[PDB]
Amino acid sequence: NPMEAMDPHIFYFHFKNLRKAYGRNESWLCFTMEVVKHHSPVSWKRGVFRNRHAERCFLSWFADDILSPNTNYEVTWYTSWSPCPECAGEVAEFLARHSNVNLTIKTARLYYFDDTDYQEGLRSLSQEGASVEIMGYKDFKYCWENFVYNDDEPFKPWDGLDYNFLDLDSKLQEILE
Repeated sequence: NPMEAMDPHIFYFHFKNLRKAYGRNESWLCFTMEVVKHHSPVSWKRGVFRNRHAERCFLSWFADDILSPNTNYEVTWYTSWSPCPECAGEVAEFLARHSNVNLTIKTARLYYFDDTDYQEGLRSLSQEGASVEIMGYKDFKYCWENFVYNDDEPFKPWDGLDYNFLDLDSKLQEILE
């Protein structure tokens, strides 16, 4: 159900943190996962989901095909959009019930509206132990190298990538603090 990588034009189109990209209705989710079964070697998985929100696609695949007893999980998501209010509520409840799953979420953009419900979704996710962060240069470069058919070309950042990170990280710390 998860793709191995996305097309380079699709990456630059959906993971931009500029205002133009706020019209993008699709939500892309790249993930890395360390699977840590007790007294076994660690195994790794990675892949890509697109929106059933991309979040629900990941959790449905995770729960049905991956989750197993006596196993801890270290999961990182790289998302084009931050989780919508309902999205965030599902993930928050999932994590409350699976303490063996640890989740870090890095997002390219926050939300289309600065609604109270979206803020509370993130706070609630953060409350249940998820780490919520904005994607910076290093995270976009990681995704380019690992989740995109980059064809061996270096990542080329877009104008304003770093300025917009500062603005988003500022907004996010005000939500979470």
